[PDB]
Amino acid sequence: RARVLTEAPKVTFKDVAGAEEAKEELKEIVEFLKNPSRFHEMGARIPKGVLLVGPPGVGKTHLARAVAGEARVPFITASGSDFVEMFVGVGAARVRDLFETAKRHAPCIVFIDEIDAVGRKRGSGVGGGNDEREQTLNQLLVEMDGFEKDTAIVVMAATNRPDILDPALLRPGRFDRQIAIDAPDVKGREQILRIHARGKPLAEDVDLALLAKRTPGFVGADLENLLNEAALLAAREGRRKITMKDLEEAADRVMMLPAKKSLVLSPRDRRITAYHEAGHALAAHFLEHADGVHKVTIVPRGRALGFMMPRREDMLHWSRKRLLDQIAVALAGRAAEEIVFDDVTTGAENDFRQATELARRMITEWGMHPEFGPVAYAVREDTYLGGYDVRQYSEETAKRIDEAVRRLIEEQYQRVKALLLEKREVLERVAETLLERETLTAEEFQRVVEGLPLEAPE
Amino acid sequence: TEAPKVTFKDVAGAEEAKEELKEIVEFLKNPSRFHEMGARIPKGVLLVGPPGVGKTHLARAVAGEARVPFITASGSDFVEMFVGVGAARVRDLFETAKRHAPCIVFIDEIDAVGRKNDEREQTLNQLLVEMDGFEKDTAIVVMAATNRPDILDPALLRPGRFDRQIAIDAPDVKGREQILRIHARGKPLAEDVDLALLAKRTPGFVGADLENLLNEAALLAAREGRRKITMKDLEEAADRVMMLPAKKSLVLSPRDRRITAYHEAGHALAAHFLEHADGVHKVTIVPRGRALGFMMPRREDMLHWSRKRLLDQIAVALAGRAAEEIVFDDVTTGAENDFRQATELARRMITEWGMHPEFGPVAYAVREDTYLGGYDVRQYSEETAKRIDEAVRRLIEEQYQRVKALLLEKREVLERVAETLLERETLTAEEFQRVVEGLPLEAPE
Amino acid sequence: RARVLTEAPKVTFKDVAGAEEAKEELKEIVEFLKNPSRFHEMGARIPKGVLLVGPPGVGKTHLARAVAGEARVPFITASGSDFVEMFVGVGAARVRDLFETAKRHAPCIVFIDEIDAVGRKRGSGVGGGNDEREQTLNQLLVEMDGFEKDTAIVVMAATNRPDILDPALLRPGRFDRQIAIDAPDVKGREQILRIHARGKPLAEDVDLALLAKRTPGFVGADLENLLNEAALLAAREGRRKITMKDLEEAADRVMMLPAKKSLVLSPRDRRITAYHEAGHALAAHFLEHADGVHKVTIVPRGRALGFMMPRREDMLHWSRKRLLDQIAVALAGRAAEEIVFDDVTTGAENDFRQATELARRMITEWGMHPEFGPVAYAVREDTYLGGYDVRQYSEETAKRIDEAVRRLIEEQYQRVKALLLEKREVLERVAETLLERETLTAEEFQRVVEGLPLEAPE
Amino acid sequence: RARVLTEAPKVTFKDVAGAEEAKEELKEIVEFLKNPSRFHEMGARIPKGVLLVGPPGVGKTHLARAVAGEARVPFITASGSDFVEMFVGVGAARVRDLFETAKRHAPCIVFIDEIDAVGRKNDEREQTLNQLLVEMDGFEKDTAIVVMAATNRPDILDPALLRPGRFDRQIAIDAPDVKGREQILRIHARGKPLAEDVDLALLAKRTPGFVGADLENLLNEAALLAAREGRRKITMKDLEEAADRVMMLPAKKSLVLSPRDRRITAYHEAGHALAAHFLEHADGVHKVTIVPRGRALGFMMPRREDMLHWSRKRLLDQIAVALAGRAAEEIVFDDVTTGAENDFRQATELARRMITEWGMHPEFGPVAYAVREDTYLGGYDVRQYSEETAKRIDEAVRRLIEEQYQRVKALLLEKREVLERVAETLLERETLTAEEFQRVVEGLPLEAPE
Ligand SMILES: Nc1ncnc2c1ncn2[C@@H]1O[C@H](COP(=O)(O)OP(=O)(O)O)[C@@H](O)[C@H]1O
Ligand SMILES: Nc1ncnc2c1ncn2[C@@H]1O[C@H](COP(=O)(O)OP(=O)(O)O)[C@@H](O)[C@H]1O
Ligand SMILES: Nc1ncnc2c1ncn2[C@@H]1O[C@H](COP(=O)(O)OP(=O)(O)O)[C@@H](O)[C@H]1O
Ligand SMILES: Nc1ncnc2c1ncn2[C@@H]1O[C@H](COP(=O)(O)OP(=O)(O)O)[C@@H](O)[C@H]1O
Repeated sequence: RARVLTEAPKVTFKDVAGAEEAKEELKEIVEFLKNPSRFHEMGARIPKGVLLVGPPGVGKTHLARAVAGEARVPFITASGSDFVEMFVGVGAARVRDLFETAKRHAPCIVFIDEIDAVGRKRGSGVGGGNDEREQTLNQLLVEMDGFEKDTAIVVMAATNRPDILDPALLRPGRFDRQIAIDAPDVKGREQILRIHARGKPLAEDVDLALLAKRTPGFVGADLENLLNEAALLAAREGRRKITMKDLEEAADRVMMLPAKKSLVLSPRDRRITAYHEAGHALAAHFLEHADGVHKVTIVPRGRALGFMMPRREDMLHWSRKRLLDQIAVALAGRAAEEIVFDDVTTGAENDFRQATELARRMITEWGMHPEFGPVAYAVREDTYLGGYDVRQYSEETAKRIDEAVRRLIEEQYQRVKALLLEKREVLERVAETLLERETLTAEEFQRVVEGLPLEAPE
Repeated sequence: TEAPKVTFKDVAGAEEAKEELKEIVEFLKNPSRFHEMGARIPKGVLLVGPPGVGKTHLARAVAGEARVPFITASGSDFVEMFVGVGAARVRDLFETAKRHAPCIVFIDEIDAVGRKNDEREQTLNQLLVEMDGFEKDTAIVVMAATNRPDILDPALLRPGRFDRQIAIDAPDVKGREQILRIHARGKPLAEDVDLALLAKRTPGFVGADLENLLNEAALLAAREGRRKITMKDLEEAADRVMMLPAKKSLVLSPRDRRITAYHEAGHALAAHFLEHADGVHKVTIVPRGRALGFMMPRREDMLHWSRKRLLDQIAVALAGRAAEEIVFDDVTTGAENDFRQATELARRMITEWGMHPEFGPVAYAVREDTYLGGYDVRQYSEETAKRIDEAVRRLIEEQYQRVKALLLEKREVLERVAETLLERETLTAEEFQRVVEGLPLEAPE
Repeated sequence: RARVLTEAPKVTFKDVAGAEEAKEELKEIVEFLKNPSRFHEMGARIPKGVLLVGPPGVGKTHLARAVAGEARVPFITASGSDFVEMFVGVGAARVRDLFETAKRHAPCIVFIDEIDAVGRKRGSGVGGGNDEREQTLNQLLVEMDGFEKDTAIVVMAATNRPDILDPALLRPGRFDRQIAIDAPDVKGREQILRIHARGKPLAEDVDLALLAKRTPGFVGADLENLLNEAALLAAREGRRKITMKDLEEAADRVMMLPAKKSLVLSPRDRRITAYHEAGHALAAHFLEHADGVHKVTIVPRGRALGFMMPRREDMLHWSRKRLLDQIAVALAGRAAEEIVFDDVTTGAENDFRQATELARRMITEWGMHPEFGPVAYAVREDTYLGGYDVRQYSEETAKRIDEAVRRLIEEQYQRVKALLLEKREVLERVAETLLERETLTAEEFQRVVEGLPLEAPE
Repeated sequence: RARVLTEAPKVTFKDVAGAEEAKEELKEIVEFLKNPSRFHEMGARIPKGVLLVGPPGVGKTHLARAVAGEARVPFITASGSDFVEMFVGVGAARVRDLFETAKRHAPCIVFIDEIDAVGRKNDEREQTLNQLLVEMDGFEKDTAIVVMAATNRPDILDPALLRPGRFDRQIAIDAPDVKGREQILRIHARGKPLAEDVDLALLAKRTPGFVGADLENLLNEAALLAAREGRRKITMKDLEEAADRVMMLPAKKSLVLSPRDRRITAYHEAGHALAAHFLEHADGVHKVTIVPRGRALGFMMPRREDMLHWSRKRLLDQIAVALAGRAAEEIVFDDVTTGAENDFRQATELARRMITEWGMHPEFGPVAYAVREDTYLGGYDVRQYSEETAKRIDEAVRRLIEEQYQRVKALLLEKREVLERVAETLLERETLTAEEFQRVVEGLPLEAPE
């Protein structure tokens, strides 16, 4: 059993705001539900599964539903959690019979939420994390490969950390689709703030616009529970209409609730994350011999891994030189704040990991000619049921690797300190602009860097 | 049932497999010349290669040089139906084939058939027992073809069942010519290229993904109003059916390729020298194909070699880096295997074989073997493991400096082999032999 | 489900060539299928299972079938591989229902091939090699112990490495039979070359004899695909009859196909193996104080373990002295080539392992009074479901054990160098003879050693 | 409902050779089988379910039968093999009916052979097992009934079948022996004549490991070796050949030892005997054997279920009582040693224990570097110290054991003349019995005994 939406769902792409970089890219999954009789017999093939990735409450389930109602298709939902909570066995059963439930509705959309809770295996938690994930997952993995021609289905997956998933789900036949959603956009914020002000009236003066800029960082489900709260301000005393001075307080109420010990995205938390994101920007960008790419924004959650992972599962000769600057742009994030900032450091880590991983690879798995040779002290596997890293050198050669990666990262970090330092004027320039406007497209960047404005025709 | 067109004169390149196939051809031609004349023939040939290489086209193409009922069954349909009925499609289809002796019985999407609750099993067990029902006084060659035999039911590979395959290596320039020139009959061409410089301006391109290019080239001309395709109509036939596969099928840069081409020469040369030297020969560059091949003899590697060779054999591996280290703009690039396979020798050679370092006759490791699995259990004190480790840097460094030398001291044959390779996207044994031996090769065969 | 041979199999002991050291020793298994009504009620018992051991395509399945048709019994076949390929569970099911399939045919022969794929457990591959082997095997192990009196069955097993099997299969009640097959014999080669020349004629002059000697090393399935290929030489052009000049080429075609990068048993590969096999021979054989046994041949695959394993699973007080020469005859193999040969070494290992295993035993498990005392640094178990070695000393005592077995084997190897060296004339003598005639019975040996001929009469 | 052996069932305890140990223990069933009226009212209780421990063909069934012959009673029989070969419920029925049968024949003995086929641990063996159980669980106070059984491997016998009230007693029957080989051949002497120099004296010896059954079989065949040649009189050269013919057929599946092999174990098992025997400042026990198969089982029973709270001092003799094993041989034997591992292993686990787990005050002292994983099914000890402390422990154990081993080398050497006497007598008579040993030690011959 699961959550069935029969008769006909509401919620469609008209009830979904912004999400362009997703909507149009999903329109082909939709038309398969509409007419699978013009896909099976033509010659092409359809995903059968699509994982969309993003923060908590970005529009994910929202778009998942939206695809069902648009394609006028039954909506099947089940949060991953429910499949592992049980003993060793019933994990497998619940999946098969969810898919003998979804099979009966041809077509339909199945939608597992936090599939996060079924994908991963390595050798870490030996005891009670092995056989319950070994089994349960390798059922969906087999039921999905059960979708041949004349069975129209779309298994949609939600997840807040995409990288923590077993490399077999993104592999052929199974979940072979990549759309993440950076939804808290400017114009998006408006549209979301508009769409969720249909019920309840407002005798306003701000036009929700001056609320968008006063809630720059903010997700839609964040947004909704902002307004819905704003109204209950009135219904708490019985007031006709709610002002925009009743709306600021509605953002000063949700600013201190996400957790248990109350926390926020303060004028110094943006101001940090900004210098930090300018660092990377201002790093990967050079002239004569430097190496990297470009497109700058604030608030992604996932995406900032791109400078390795979604590329090692896409094979090609990278380069010692390339990687080092890669490792440089890695530490840029830190560097930045080390410099500008209050000479204390914010725990903003992943970067270091990416750098460090990139650099034990440096030494061991690749042959990059340290003091360690072109010898192969490791063996990242990439198998059909298995396929993840383990490896043998020997305690000593381990210190040997350790010391080495300290040396490598330290020294490379110092690099990106200088270059940030040396370019210090531009940091303020970028970060400041960044703070102020959230997003710069890279040619826009190209300008702000060469001390020049570029205003929006707004 | 009637005469099925397309012979071996109408299938480009792929000569290797054509030669191996005359075995089915003569037998398909005169089975009476076999049964009584005490012999036996394959029965079940599978094809190994990507989608759109020569595959079905070739199994069909037997029947065209064989003159025979080329029966067909799409494997996808075998599983889409119902219980028993999917297995029925088989039981009936094979009764059908018996009456048409001699013949060929082709199965496409054999993947959909041969994997390892009920669906795929139904058709599988049926397909099996019917193959297990082919007699001496019975003539019948079953064909099939798939991209990934890695995921094919091993039972479907048993002797008596599918106990033979030929690989068809995908593109090649001389094979891209051939193939475009074969699809030249249809409509006119006045362009400077003669599909010569097209076959090149297209890099990795299977045959199918060329027919598709030419089919579209016409619809690029006639939609503009042209009974005559050009270059700027055929080149565009590429970049249009090149930026849609690119999202799921790989492409390489004029640096990427120019690497692999030096890189793979290093190797070739490496295994080639004179006096006090030990190796082999025949070279390629193929985007997807080179991922499968190193893995087959990464599992099923085995003869009882000699210490000396391992030491060339190790350096034939490291020549891969080497080359690039020499020729290339003093950078190196993620190309791991060569090391890994070179280290497992050494690591083996110390530890497991008796090769008389500082380690000598002892057995510091044993090999866990047989079919399904094969990886080696270790057994030494931590110290002896430092020992082994250092060891393996030594043995390999030494070797790598070796092949750096052998390349350097030939670094002019390198940037020739590489260069002709880079140019002609494959040397063939003797071809190489010639390129090495300071001699040009004109417009061949 | 499996491979059933109903109605009546063909292939019998008349269709099996040579294999004497097996045929007569199997004749008692056969007569049980013939008349189980004269075995259940008499007083004796029958194997219920027999594992025969040898190379790839030696006559194994060939003899397995041969036993069935001879005993006029249904033939059940299933290759081990099929039982592990599946998930955790269905491994067990497939065995039980194979044996509820074979139970229905009383009597009958079940024949698992490469049972190699169901027998072994230690603690090496922690992850995905444990519970699929724990279960699946301990089903056949239980179904076989299900064969009481009034259920006639013979579970025949094929395997190319016998030593890699769980010590429980060769244990009581289960597979309690030992016949390996060194089949590529001289007279055997003939008979096999004869038997497989029934179809297709030959206008010969060599009499297949001068082909036997021109294909000394060669197995029967090797042989068969030699002739079957020879004929298709003709059928490729349409030739009546095939010469023996069409037969040499038929061995020059199969000489370069066993693998992917083409390899052979060259005039120097025999010539190596020969000196190698003469080493062991010329080792274990002495006078005054030396220790060992005798019977010399070329091409066994398995057998050359005898100087320990099939004896530690048969309990008795061996001796420090005895073992050292045992360890000596061990390295004889290397030694040999070290000397005669091109002063390069062929990777022919097992010997070393045998030696090394014998000598960590030396130190640890037994009490042989090194610098390590009569202390017990090890505990080879021999249990009823488990039963395999592991043990505890401590890292240091470990380097301690290591250095020791280096000293021990090195020094013992040196010994066997000298003794070979010192007997150098005899090596050439034996090996040369060996090369030339494949097999010397040990009294024949006794002669060739004391510089005397002994030619063959028939 | 299987074999109902009614009437007076022949063969008493006068017709069962050797095995005196068990006969004595069995009079307990005999007197009760003889006069149960003398028990029920006279407030007592008796075993109920005796199982026999020994190989196939020792004295087993023969003895359970032999109770009925000295007990004078209905010796009912049921073959366990047949309990499982039948059908569903029907196999369990055979039990339910057979036990109703036994009740009417009070007093009696109810024997189960092939009890293995019954008591192991989907449906087959369970059927008969649960039935066999509840029927034993239905034997009352005013009810007299002694169930017999006998198997070779109690190791693989369902522990539920060993519960109190069910099968809560067993006697072992040790297989051959020389004085038991005499006894047995002399018992099978009545049949046909003998004029040979041996009087089954020097046969009982010329045959080494030979169960009783594998002797009757020798003598049965000896006659058919004579009369087939035409002889109403068997000889030595007709009885010796009764051996080597029914000796080279079992040899393919049953073990044998060499005039060196045995002469080892005999010194070897002296080494031990002496070892645990001294005077002043010394701590041990006594009673010796040599039996080919039997000595594999016995070291294992107290390798699992070892437990009293000993004293530090003894362990140290107790360790050297173990090492003396090597010792002896090291001394007497042609300066070679032989794979005879256990002694060390068991000597090391003490030491290893003694350091580490017990409090014995090395350099290691009252700390608990290790704990013992216990209870029934399992028992092996978890370790817990830094690598260093493990070198520590290792060295330690070389030290403690070396020292000891040098000890018992001494004790043996400085007695090395009692050795090659106890060994020698053992080697000769294949078992000393407590006092016998005591006497051999104490410079005194022993003539043609009892
Ligand atoms: N794009 C948006 N426009 C309107 N509502 C939104 C939007 N994004 C999120 N929501 C609100 O959030 C709720 C669910 O949030 P969602 O993003 O689907 O959770 P999650 O990201 O964990 O899957 C919806 O019911 C909807 O009201
Ligand atoms: N060797 C070739 N010469 C000419 N055309 C080819 C060749 N190989 C493939 N093709 C084209 O590709 C089409 C299908 O390719 P094929 O390999 O037979 O199918 P698939 O690989 O998908 O099983 C053929 O119809 C043919 O037009
Ligand atoms: N003794 C031989 N005589 C005749 N044919 C043989 C002989 N040995 C092997 N063969 C051939 O080999 C085939 C099977 O080889 P086999 O040895 O049974 O494989 P494996 O050793 O892996 O079990 C048979 O079909 C038979 O034709
Ligand atoms: N103590 C003995 N004295 C005389 N005969 C014996 C003795 N022990 C065993 N036997 C012979 O062995 C036969 C069966 O041996 P027994 O031990 O009772 O059966 P099992 O051991 O197989 O259960 C008896 O019939 C008897 O002839």
